[PDB]
Amino acid sequence: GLKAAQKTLFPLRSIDDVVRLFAAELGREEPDLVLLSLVLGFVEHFLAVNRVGLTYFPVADLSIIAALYARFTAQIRGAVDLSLYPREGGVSSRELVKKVSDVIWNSLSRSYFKDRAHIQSLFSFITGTKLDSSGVAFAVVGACQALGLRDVHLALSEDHAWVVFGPNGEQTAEVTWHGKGNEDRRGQTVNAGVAERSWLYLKGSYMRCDRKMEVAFMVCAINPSIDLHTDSLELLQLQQKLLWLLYDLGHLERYPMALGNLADLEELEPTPGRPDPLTLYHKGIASAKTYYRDEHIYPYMYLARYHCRNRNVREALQAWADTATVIQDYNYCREDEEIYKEFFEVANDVIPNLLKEAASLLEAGSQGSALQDPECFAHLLRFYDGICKWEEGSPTPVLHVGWATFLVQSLGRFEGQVRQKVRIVSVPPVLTFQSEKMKGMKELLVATKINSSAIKLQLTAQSQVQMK
Repeated sequence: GLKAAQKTLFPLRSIDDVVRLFAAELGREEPDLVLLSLVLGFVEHFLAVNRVGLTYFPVADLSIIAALYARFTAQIRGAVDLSLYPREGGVSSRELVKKVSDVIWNSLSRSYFKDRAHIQSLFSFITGTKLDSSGVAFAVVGACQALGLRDVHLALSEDHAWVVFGPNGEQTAEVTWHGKGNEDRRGQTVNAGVAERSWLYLKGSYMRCDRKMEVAFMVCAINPSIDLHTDSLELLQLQQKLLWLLYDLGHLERYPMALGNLADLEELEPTPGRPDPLTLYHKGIASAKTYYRDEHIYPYMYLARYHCRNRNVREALQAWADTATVIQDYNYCREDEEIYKEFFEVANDVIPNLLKEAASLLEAGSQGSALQDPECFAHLLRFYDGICKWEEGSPTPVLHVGWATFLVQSLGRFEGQVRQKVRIVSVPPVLTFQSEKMKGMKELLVATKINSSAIKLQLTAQSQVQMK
């Protein structure tokens, strides 16, 4: 049951009332994930999914929220019999975690589109019997909290979610699906994925949430988008206020992606007296370096995108070179295709467009241009070096000739006299290459006219030219 003290702020009549509820829950022993997710899902439904009749804020009456809460706790209590799964030592068993995951799974609609917006919350689970992948993982954690299983917590990589549990919180279990058309591993550890050094499991440097970070996850999971062209200003404001609440309490310290989300929101609508977006992007990077062995990709991607939106070519290139410096120490594995797609888009779409405009601006007499800065050429080379190194040792290749066309184009945007200024130094501006592909490219990088067939051959598996 909801406790009397959790009920005193209702009805929630505004954004600020929702913030007060979050503040009150975060001041408790254990914030109530089920309560909080139902409230966010309710207000998201009436602010983004169906705004018919909206005049200011969708008032959340206790009767409505308590009935939804009852629908959730009744299903879980009815379907999970704890007596069948004795808690040896005040911690949960793998079989109990599997049973909770099965209860959530089996409740879902038989067929639906899993990539849809607004299917992340317990409100969606109860009212639509629909959840997205990470929403299932969150729902398992919320169900386990409702059952009294204090040791079950959300684990997060940059592209997946699962749970940790058991003695010392040591154990991992898959509870949801990943992607589309991958091998289901529900009930299993994540140790094989850690051991193969895939991006999906971050070499083990994934997030282990406490209950406060699970609150942060649901706040990051708010989706303000009404349609392809329109975001809810109300939900943007709510998400931003809740993220500042979490920030002030210390609960974003170990949550790089939340810091990037908050930076993006500040760029859209700055809050007076708060840190600038750039400061926040750098805090996200610092969080990843401090708590996650600098093994995360997205802190640098967030930064690079900010610089790319502000047409700061130099700083954008630097940040994408830093993204590649992280990926180089991974193996490219079968379920890592999201980060492959991201690197492909940066190399083969975003950087080309940025350099195309820089070339037009140089023609018009720009000063201090990235295209005249050898340190920016060095960043471009370091980006490709990290992608080539990533590929080394990987079970699946990364580069192909479709990348080569864009590499040659991008190289050519820098004049030979600029390119010549970078010194590529061996172990045992200056740049050291880690990848064997780039080390073999070195001479080709300073010619007045780039040799395109030679570059293609060096970047790719191809080793012959056409016969005729």
